[PDB]
Amino acid sequence: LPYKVADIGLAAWGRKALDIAENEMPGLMRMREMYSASKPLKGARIAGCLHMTVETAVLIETLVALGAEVRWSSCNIFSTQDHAAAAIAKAGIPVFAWKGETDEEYLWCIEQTLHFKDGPLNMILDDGGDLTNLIHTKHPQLLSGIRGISEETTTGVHNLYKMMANGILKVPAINVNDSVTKSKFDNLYGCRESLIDGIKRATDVMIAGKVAVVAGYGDVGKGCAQALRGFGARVIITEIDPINALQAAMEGYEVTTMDEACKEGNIFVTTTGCVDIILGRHFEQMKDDAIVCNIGHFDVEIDVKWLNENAVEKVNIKPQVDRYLLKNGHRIILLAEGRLVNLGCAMGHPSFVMSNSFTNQVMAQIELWTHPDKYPVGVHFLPKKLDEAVAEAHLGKLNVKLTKLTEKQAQYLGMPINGPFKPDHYRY
Amino acid sequence: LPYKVADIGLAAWGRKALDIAENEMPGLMRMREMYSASKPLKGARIAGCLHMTVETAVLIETLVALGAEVRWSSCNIFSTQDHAAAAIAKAGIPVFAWKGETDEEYLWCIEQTLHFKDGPLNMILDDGGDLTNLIHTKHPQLLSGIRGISEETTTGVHNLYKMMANGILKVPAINVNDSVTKSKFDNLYGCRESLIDGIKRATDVMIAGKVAVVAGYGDVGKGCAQALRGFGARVIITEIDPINALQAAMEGYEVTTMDEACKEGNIFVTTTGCVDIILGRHFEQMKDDAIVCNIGHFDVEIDVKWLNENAVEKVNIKPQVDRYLLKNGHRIILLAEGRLVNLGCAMGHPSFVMSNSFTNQVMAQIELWTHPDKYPVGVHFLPKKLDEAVAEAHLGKLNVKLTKLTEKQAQYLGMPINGPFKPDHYRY
Amino acid sequence: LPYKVADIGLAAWGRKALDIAENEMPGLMRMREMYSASKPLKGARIAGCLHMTVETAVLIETLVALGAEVRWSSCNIFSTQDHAAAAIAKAGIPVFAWKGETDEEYLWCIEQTLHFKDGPLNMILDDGGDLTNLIHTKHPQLLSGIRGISEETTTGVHNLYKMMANGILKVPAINVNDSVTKSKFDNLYGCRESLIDGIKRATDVMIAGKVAVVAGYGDVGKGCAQALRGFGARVIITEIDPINALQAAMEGYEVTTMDEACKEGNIFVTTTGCVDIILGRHFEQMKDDAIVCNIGHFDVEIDVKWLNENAVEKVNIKPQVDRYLLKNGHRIILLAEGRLVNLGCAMGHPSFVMSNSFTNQVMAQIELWTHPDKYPVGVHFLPKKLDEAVAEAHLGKLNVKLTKLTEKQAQYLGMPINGPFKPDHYRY
Amino acid sequence: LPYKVADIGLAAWGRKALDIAENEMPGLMRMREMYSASKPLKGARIAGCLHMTVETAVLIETLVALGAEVRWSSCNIFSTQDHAAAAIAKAGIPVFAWKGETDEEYLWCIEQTLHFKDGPLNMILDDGGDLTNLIHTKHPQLLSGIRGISEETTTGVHNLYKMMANGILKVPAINVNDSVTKSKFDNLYGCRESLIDGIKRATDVMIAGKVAVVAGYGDVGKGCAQALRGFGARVIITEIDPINALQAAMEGYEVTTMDEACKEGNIFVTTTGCVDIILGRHFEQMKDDAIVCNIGHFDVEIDVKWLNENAVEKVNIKPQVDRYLLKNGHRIILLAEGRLVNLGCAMGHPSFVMSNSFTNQVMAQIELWTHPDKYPVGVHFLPKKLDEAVAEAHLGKLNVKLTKLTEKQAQYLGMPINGPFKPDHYRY
Ligand SMILES: NC(=O)c1ccc[n+]([C@@H]2O[C@H](COP(=O)([O-])OP(=O)(O)OC[C@H]3O[C@@H](n4cnc5c(N)ncnc54)[C@H](O)[C@@H]3O)[C@@H](O)[C@H]2O)c1
Ligand SMILES: NC(=O)c1ccc[n+]([C@@H]2O[C@H](COP(=O)([O-])OP(=O)(O)OC[C@H]3O[C@@H](n4cnc5c(N)ncnc54)[C@H](O)[C@@H]3O)[C@@H](O)[C@H]2O)c1
Ligand SMILES: NC(=O)c1ccc[n+]([C@@H]2O[C@H](COP(=O)([O-])OP(=O)(O)OC[C@H]3O[C@@H](n4cnc5c(N)ncnc54)[C@H](O)[C@@H]3O)[C@@H](O)[C@H]2O)c1
Ligand SMILES: NC(=O)c1ccc[n+]([C@@H]2O[C@H](COP(=O)([O-])OP(=O)(O)OC[C@H]3O[C@@H](n4cnc5c(N)ncnc54)[C@H](O)[C@@H]3O)[C@@H](O)[C@H]2O)c1
Repeated sequence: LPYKVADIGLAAWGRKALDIAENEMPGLMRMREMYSASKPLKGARIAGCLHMTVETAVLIETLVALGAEVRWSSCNIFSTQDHAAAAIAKAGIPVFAWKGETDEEYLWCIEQTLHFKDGPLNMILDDGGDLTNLIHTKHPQLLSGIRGISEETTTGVHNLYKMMANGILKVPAINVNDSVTKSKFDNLYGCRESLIDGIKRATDVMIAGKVAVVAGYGDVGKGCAQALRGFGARVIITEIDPINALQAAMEGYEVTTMDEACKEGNIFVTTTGCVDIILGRHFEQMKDDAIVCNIGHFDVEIDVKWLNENAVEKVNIKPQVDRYLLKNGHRIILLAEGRLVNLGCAMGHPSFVMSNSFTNQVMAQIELWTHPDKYPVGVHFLPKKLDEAVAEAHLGKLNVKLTKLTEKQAQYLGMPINGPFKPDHYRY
Repeated sequence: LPYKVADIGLAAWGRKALDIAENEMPGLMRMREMYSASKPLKGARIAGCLHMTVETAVLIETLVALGAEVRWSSCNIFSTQDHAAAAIAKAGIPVFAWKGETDEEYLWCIEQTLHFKDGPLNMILDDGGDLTNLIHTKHPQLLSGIRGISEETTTGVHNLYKMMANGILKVPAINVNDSVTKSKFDNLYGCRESLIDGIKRATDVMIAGKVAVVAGYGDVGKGCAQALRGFGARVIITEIDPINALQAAMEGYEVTTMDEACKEGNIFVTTTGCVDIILGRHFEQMKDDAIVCNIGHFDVEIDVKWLNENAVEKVNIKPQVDRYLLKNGHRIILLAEGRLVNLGCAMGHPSFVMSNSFTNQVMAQIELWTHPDKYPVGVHFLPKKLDEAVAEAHLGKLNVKLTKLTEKQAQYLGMPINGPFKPDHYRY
Repeated sequence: LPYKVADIGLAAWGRKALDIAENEMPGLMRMREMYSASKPLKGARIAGCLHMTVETAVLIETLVALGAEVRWSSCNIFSTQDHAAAAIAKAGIPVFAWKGETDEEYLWCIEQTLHFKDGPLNMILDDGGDLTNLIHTKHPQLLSGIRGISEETTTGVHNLYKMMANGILKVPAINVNDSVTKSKFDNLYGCRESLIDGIKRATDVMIAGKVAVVAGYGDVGKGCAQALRGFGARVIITEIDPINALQAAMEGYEVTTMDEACKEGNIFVTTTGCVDIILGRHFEQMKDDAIVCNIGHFDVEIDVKWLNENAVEKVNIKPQVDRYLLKNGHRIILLAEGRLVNLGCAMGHPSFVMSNSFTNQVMAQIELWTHPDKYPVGVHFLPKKLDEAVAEAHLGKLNVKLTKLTEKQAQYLGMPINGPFKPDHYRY
Repeated sequence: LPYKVADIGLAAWGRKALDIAENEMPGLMRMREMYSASKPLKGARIAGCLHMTVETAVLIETLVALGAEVRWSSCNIFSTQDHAAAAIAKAGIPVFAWKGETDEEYLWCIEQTLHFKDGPLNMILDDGGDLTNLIHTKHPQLLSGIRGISEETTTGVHNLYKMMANGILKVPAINVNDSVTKSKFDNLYGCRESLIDGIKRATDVMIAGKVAVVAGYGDVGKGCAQALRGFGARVIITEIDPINALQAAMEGYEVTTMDEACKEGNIFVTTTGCVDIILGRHFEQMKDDAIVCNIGHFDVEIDVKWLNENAVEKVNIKPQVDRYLLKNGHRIILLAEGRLVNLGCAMGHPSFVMSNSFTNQVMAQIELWTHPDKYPVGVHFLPKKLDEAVAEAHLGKLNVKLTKLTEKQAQYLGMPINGPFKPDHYRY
């Protein structure tokens, strides 16, 4: 097929969005001005499996502008924004995705990107193992023609590692997930901004003066706490890792166990990425009308089945907002049914944060492709100098003035004027 | 007529809204558990003129629950939430209000609240001066029958002082507007919570890393500055008063003139309450896609007409979000048409802030009513013990444990154990 | 006598300090550039009772530089810095003060400033009742020749008020203590900077990760909390006033009672200005080696007698640092023996803050003297425009750019381009 | 000789110091209560070369309490606190150290720690490389007798890598310098606490309202910026690395070049660790009385010679505080002669930060010693479970309640309940 969007008529609407986003995504735009001549991806036939949204569309066109031939599929049945896919389809790009697909239409869409006008894909841009998987299990003949892979998710990267272990990984991968520019944004900065958006949009609740308990103090936890803290709330953190617990303490946050914190919190945010964070025994302790939500792993953190199964009432107050009544007579306001509150009750992360994650994708794609034999099969990390590069693509928009190391300082520090500035073990 | 609501069908739904807001309006709830049995307002016939909302309905039932007789109407033609009005009328309270009234129906609505079964109104609860102006200008027969006035707005209060200056004021008034609990929650705390919600709902923009220029550093300016700062923006302040300016400087904020700041910021917030804050000469200097919103005085602060008259294009991006292309090639994203961004792009202030302003009002009603021979015709401030009292009604929900001064300490401090704890010139 | 310093030889050492301070005290220096021509105090014969320190010395010379004839005495037997008094004495100014005087030498010193070469004092600049008192009870003949008084302490002002009440106040006063520029600095900004200085210098203790309980949340408590909070500690506040308790809560601080907080705090700071804040019953609860100190009222806040009388051991670890051993086997580190920790274990407030407090003194002196009959007997507040003036004397050093109201905005706001910008009830 | 301390008379006083520091060094205290009975270091003959301080003494007694045989010396000629040295010697531990040693006595002091009654050293605990270099260059006979090396400095560690690169390293080493708990407390947290202390002790200057320019934004830069920020200064960052620079921008800090910042700041802090940060061309642009200090690399960051060779005057205001008059009329206040302000003008890092660096050392010692056939000749990192372990030894004093992962969650997360909790590439 030429492509498949829900309403190509929505294409004019999307472009308008794409163009506003471009301003907030200076990364992908610098890639365009830096390479839309050298056309570095000239030759690449990139199959991409990634949520078809405005930001992703801006990514796609950056790939296309750098000389890449591209076919796209959304890695989530609902994540795709139709006016954005409409614009791409209209742009003459083979996009197969609409909001509200079936598992059937989903697998179909992905398969629809494997074959180009002059041969099958020779590159992969994945979010969530799916694309690398489908080809690995149901189309292994293609593997040899694929020069590389770029993966930007925890899941996908664990898989590339598992697959590697089992010797299934046939094509070299580049883990963009752990880039400091991708992680700090996708995790810390994104959640810091979008968390309170979900809460306010869903409840319009005053945050100042409330006690907010945050399970987990990893990047997402650090951002969620900082955010709440700046609003006027008393953040209590819970942790299993002594190093992360120490960091919380050093910053002035109380750190206890949920078994205790549940009796004190007014808002509860989970960040763990692990099961059984908030249980029935916790709900029974909570104050009347506590707001409970999650921004870590899709629904495995809060025990919603208990709420559904033990509450005396449940009344949907609005989309993504339920308020249960317990036998103790206390209500509990649950957000997005335990799913992600920022994507579920708000719009998820700002374009600027996507600019960092997606610019990481472009950086991987250009490197793998332009580097035929330097990367062995297996999941490798994005070379730091490239990581430094995506950071540098955003200064400017931020009106930051990087100072240049002089030849004398360079030699003194024993580092190139623009080569990597920190060793591979440097935690920033 | 017994009432006049756009639709009494939303009543059952209005109640739903009310029973949820009550939880965030502990001020109104303590007033009840504290005076509903005793009925201090027993005998008062209160005419109220104040935006008919969920939060205001909670207030009304509090006044009613204290032995008051009440007739109500809005103080703005649109402000009135119909399901809230419907439930008030459904409860048997005479409310003459609906969203979208014609200027003609508004006056009529006020007229209805002036007479009760047992007689005319003997108490005014105003927000704006409308009721008090109407009663004076068009109903002076009633003046000698009204025991007291209760006002909570700057416009309304200025009006009172002006009438009194002209010797036209004939009934004592209490200015609840300048109570620390009214002012702090309405100006400082309210806008701190909501400013960013407006900007995000309208633009979904990343705040961190942006230079935000806030004009003014009064209560609104302080809250707006603090908010943006907690998000990661580099706030720059502008001011005319050396003291407020010094306060900003002492907190780490740069303080300049708009004439210089315009060349730098990405987000502009007005908090002044004065005219001609952002003129075209400034717009011509702004960076591409600067966001310019106002949260101070409705429309006077930004030169919107200039935008309208000098932009090459103008496109509505979504309700309350407009984007102008200027002759220099830059785009100016203007929010709420230069009107209050919190009210125009968000949902205004949280119930909790309302709980402070309204408890201040219940307080004023109770006191004026209960001390007929206490207040000379004039516009007085709320006794500090009452201001502290409204503050205390909220401790508790805040999980605050207030300590009680012993008799020795009270004696050492020379203040009553419960009596006011600060002199009238105490700025908190 | 010509004067009386401990060691005039120390006079060269002083001038060196005076000159460095001048830089951080832009206020008194702008007074000099604005008035060392008009010589507004020409004629005044100012007797001054203020701690003879370097800052005060910079003050004195400003007075002298503005045409004033001056005689000085220190309002505290130990507060006087000899190299500073030495420079003044050397400069040809009658200063009678040395660190470590007797109550006898103290009263003597004060009397030594009542008479000038050409008659007795005609002005008074006091800090702590003393000067106004001595003349009022032991030299009432002088009262008539005294044109005005400037008082800048809570004590002194309560007294001016009490005296006024009793009809004893013969000469008009101006309370500089409550100026927003004097108060915010003397209380908020000063203590915020100096508190941790005392604790660190005395203990060299890590602040981050500790629970710090602050009694009181007025200006001093706000500053102390903010200070600790920025170092990484978890500040718990205790209050008797509901309004101040609300402010703490709204800022994210837990607010309890000392009865509870004593069991949790690692550092304790009292800000109250009231007796019995920390008692024996609290020490018995405290964690091992808690650091307890005070920065409010001299010694009445912490129960030191209990510590002395119940501890099993006490060992002075260094000047202003005692460590008690309780019967429970827990130690308690006490600072400056319950006296002010910033003055006692550090250097008190920075010059820039004294600049604000003292410039208020110069302001009052110039106003009273220059305004022969506009001030009736009684303690008056420093007119706002003068308060705005001292604020503006410091912008510039701070490199702040005040923006000027245009004639159009001025009229719109109904205020002068430079006249007072806020009403008398404005709490900043 | 059994030891060699400048004076063993301070012993009883040293102990006093030690018994106080112990409370703030829970890491060392837990190792004892955890391993003193079991004596894991039983048999080890540890030669240690580390600044002989109170904090270091606590460490020594810990290694001792764990069954280790120890001989010690400093790793700097001045660093060694004599009363601390005296107490260790007084307890029967062979310490060869005193403050103010000649370069010649230093080498000798080291030599002493090389031989024990039962034989030569079989373990190295080094701070700087000296011991390890001396053993290699001057005592290779001993090499095959030493089981392992423990190093905690950048210099020392770079040395290990270099020797290992030249194939000279003959004994395995563990780099405790790059453990998160060592780095975070030494670079980030330590400096955060002490930087401002240095500036205050040296200048007693008001920080709020000043523009502070921090050169660099690594761990030291981060803590220094955060510190100054909490005081009310407007921090401006300078950086060569795009990522760190983005990090600063994402927090609100302006990022420019020193070439521009010099014209604006009032306080200047270097954190770079690189040469030529503040040159004469910058000095000539600074405002009057700017403060310029260094907290990074000893003396290389600021061009002091320039000051010395181009200032018209130069005056020592107090130890470690010098002030230069430049030909342009401005004065430059330089602290610690361009050396580490925290150590030169304050008391260095708090015991608690040292408690982290040293528990890291006890850890490495215990591990290498207890795993003879585990480490290949080379410089390794501290196993993450040990790093998490030193972190946990401090939770507790911090009033932190670490939660334990259930077997289910453990299995869901795919990590041991106690085992490491993050991959090696995890940047906290
Ligand atoms: N937009 C979004 O909503 C969004 C964005 C990015 C990442 N995430 C997801 O959020 C989750 C956390 O990501 P992160 O990057 O912050 O992870 P991380 O590994 O940095 O942090 C996880 C933290 O949770 C802690 N934790 C684990 N089990 C715990 C337990 N049972 N109780 C308390 N604390 C516990 C861990 O110790 C760890 O410190 C992941 O699921 C990530 O995939 C969501
Ligand atoms: N919900 C809302 O959106 C909401 C809520 C409360 C108040 N307000 C309105 O917001 C505005 C500000 O109120 P406030 O309580 O903060 O007032 P305020 O008087 O406390 O603060 C106004 C400040 O703006 C400064 N200012 C005046 N003219 C200026 C100029 N021309 N340039 C720069 N700075 C200037 C003044 O010095 C003053 O400090 C008012 O109109 C107020 O009524 C809006
Ligand atoms: N350099 C210094 O150390 C310095 C400087 C300025 C002022 N002060 C002094 O410190 C004290 C505080 O002054 P301020 O300006 O902050 O005062 P304030 O009047 O603004 O605040 C005092 C606070 O203490 C609270 N309080 C009273 N009794 C209390 C109690 N028993 N328990 C808990 N809270 C209690 C009060 O409610 C009040 O909020 C005063 O004695 C002042 O004279 C010290
Ligand atoms: N007690 C103390 O005073 C103490 C304690 C620990 C570390 N340090 C020292 O402080 C220094 C910094 O250590 P760190 O841990 O922060 O290191 P780091 O590498 O983490 O930080 C250094 C940063 O400075 C930046 N930088 C380098 N050259 C620059 C230049 N020319 N101009 C501007 N920015 C530049 C780099 O990009 C880097 O981000 C080191 O010398 C370290 O050894 C001092």
